[PDB]
Amino acid sequence: PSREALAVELSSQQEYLKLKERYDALQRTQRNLLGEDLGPLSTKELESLERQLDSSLKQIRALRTQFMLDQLNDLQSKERMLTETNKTLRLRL
Amino acid sequence: SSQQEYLKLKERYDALQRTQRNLLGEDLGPLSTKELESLERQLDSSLKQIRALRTQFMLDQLNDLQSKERMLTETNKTLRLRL
Amino acid sequence: SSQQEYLKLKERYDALQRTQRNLLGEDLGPLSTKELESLERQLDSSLKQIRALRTQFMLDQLNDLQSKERMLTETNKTLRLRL
Amino acid sequence: PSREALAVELSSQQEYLKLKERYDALQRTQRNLLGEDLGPLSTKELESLERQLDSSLKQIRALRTQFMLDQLNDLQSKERMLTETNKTLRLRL
Repeated sequence: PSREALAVELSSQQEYLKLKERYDALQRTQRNLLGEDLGPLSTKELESLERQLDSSLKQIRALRTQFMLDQLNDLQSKERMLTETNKTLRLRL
Repeated sequence: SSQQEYLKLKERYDALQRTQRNLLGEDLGPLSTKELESLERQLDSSLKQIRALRTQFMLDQLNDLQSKERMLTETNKTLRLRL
Repeated sequence: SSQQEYLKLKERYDALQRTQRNLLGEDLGPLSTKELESLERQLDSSLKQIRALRTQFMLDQLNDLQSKERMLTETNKTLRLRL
Repeated sequence: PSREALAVELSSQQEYLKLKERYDALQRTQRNLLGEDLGPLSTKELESLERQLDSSLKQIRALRTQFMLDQLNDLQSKERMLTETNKTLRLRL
């Protein structure tokens, strides 16, 4: 190979080890949410995680409920438009 | 294949950051009912494991202190009866 | 044995009213950790049944409206192509 | 039997049917908490029950946690008293 070619290849290995460290740290935080590898956490950290996860669970349930209600309102609107569109049977006369 | 190996990792990092924002209750709009329901099941399972750990930690501490109490009481009784 | 049959029922009513106050979060002081934990398991099970019912009710309503939409769209297409 | 004896016996049957109705109504409310026989309930009643039960579940978890913490503080206090009581080995000298 070449010297300048080694420096460019090893430079990529440097930014990969910067990204792998960022990925590993993200995967650590992700194991905690999901309730895994909880041992290293202090009872204060463990309490903070619980409050975060439950606030998050309350948000998502409220969102799934609102999303279902919005879908129901959208279908009733479509029904009213399809019925009043059907009533144009008045053309077929 | 060192250059493309970074893109593969960046794609994995980006996707993990997306899933991470979802748990935590952020960037929820693009998600379907099915997806939000799956998040709810995981968070509920996640909360039961945290709570089971907090409970077990308290029970372990309580068993340790009761054991110390049982050892101290029986030692004091010998001190007392031997006067 | 009609007079004592009332006391047996009153005792059953009193005990049920006690359990009823516990769920609802009232008169909790006399209760042990075991007892409070049992209440938590029942309330958590109770909430999942209510939520499963609210979800099923919404899904049934949504399936009914989508079915009406499918019937209306196919009827309008025949109206349109027959002009 | 006797007429006055019938009136007293049937009077007890009257107050029993007043108590049975009170018991049945309590058992109905109790089946709803416990998540059973939910069908007759309107979506508004069903939502109110959910809010009641979850507020109740949040109270009881906070209470079980505080009760465990109070037990831990009580045992540490007992330990300090039993240790300082043990140190009176100073008598056995």
